[PDB]
Amino acid sequence: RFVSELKLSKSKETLARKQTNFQEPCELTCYSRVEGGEVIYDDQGLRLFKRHIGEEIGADLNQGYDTFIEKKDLGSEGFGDLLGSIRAKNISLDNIHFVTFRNNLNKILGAAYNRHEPWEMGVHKRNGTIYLDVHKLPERPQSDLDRRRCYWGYCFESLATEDPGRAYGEEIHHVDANVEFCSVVRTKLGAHRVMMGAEMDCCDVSDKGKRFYVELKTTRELDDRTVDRFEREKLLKFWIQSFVAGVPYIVVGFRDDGGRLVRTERLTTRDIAHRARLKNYWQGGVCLAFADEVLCWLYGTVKENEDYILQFVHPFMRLELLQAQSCPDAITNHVHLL
Repeated sequence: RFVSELKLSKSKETLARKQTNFQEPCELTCYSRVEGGEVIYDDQGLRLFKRHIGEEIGADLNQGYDTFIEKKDLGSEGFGDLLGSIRAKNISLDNIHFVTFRNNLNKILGAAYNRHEPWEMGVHKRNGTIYLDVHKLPERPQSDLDRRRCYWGYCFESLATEDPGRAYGEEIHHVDANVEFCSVVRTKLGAHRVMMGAEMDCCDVSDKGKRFYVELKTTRELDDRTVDRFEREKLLKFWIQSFVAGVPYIVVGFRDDGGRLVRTERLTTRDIAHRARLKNYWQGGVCLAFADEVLCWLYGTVKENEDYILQFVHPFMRLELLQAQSCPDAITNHVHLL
């Protein structure tokens, strides 16, 4: 059942000196999951950023919690939508090395520094393309308080975006976490071409007419006991996620323990990595060099028509590739339709 491992052997100093090519990400298509659950291969669902979000300081992020519609775990069925959109737009996978939700790339890049948060994904090579399938590890069921905390983030996204149907002084209500927009993005890390689905929070448009995505995050306001993890861990995760999909801006809402919005930051993805490198908190290049080793190892080791699990678990000294017992139907069906 153990197939191969990759040891976190190289020092960061090794990797920090290493230059890794990364193709500027390019959107090829997109899709929207609308209320009720229908997926449409267009941008209906893409929200516009509210530039004056900074004027909403004091907002109660609890507003509308009692009419919130919580998100459904769809699994590899959700991956079927991404794959469907790729087929529909005539994006050729013939020489694409990896196809995945962005979530799995976040995990691979993050493993250069992450030594506490385990993960697993499915690995399924078909017709020369490795499909990475998100796996959720077993977790205790969420309490209402946990749900309320997650809702504060959804509430912030609604506050930070334009809604033409929202009347003057109208509160946020009937937020539905099942409505989402996904960008299907092309890139290449080192020698390996990648197609990914990236869930995008909203967009804005430049003075010169260019559309770009903005990521919207919510987190607890900082204190002496939490600031280190924010600088070293949270901001690294935010940078990874935006960088790999070519997202240039991240707007962060800071909330208190009651759910009131107390502060906002409008960050530039490039600037986050710049500050971190100067402070020697972390280096983006280390993540890219590490990820390049991972993808090389996978493409070198993963067999055509096989099913594996790739995991990163305690003690976080190696990635482990294990033999798996099945393949998601979303993937099988996609391959048949090709």
